Amino acid sequence: SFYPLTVADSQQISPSLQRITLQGDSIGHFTLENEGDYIKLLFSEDGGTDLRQIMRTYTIRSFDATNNRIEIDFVRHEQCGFAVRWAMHTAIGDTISIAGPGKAQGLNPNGKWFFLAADMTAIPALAAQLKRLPRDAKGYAVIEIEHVDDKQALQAPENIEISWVVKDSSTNLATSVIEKNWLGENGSVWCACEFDTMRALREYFRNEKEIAKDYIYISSYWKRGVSEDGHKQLKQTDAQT
Ligand SMILES: Cc1cc2nc3c(=O)[nH]c(=O)nc-3n(C[C@H](O)[C@H](O)[C@H](O)COP(=O)(O)OP(=O)(O)OC[C@H]3O[C@@H](n4cnc5c(N)ncnc54)[C@H](O)[C@@H]3O)c2cc1C
Repeated sequence: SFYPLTVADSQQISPSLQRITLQGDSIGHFTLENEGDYIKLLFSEDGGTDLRQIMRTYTIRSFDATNNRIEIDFVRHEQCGFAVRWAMHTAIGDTISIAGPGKAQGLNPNGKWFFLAADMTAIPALAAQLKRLPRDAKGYAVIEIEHVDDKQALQAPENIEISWVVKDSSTNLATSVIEKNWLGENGSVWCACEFDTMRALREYFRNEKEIAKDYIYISSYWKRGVSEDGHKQLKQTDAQT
């Protein structure tokens, strides 16, 4: 199933983020439970959206149940990418079709404390995880951004300490996650980020800190220097280990 949509709005929210709103009755069957699900943007091989198919995976940042709109937050990154190129050039009134939505493993709610980690590709998904936590949840959410102006107001339980880390030659998600004071056994982890940060933090959480598999979701959302079509293959290679 593919759903045709129209660009209803496009806003540069911060240096690294373009928020695009897509609208159409083809998604009127969505509900707010689809926030945080992933969808696939559909392109032809020539990079257009008028439909071999090239797909790109994005998160539903929000769903408006009044007028059938989703917001998608595109990292303004820069081989040229299909989705980012489309997002920076598209005009209100343009069209694109999507596939999905699908779901991924979530943060285990049975943790006694919670450790969430994200880079910019994963902020919409992280926000959905924060909204699902009970209001008394405790722990950390560590988020890597490329520019200080990329910080967002995120709704979170009061005792989830949110920290924003601006990437530079000495500052990054992996280092900042490892630096947090470990709060002991029974933690539940959710982490979505770039492939090599994922690998380092998977070793930290699973081996060094002994988190069992059902108390951690850790996933790569992209690999620097590789397009999504290669990244999906790299995931299969990484799974063989
Ligand atoms: C479940 C899931 C949900 C996701 N949700 C989102 C989301 O809501 N928003 C979002 O922005 N991304 C999200 N991503 C990541 C997104 O799929 C990738 O960033 C994708 O590569 C972007 O496609 P593209 O066509 O622009 O670039 P591609 O054609 O895939 O890649 C072209 C080049 O750009 C590089 N590149 C790709 N992404 C980035 C980046 N973020 N920073 C720097 N360089 C990059 C690649 O490494 C490659 O060298 C999600 C990924 C997954 C698996």
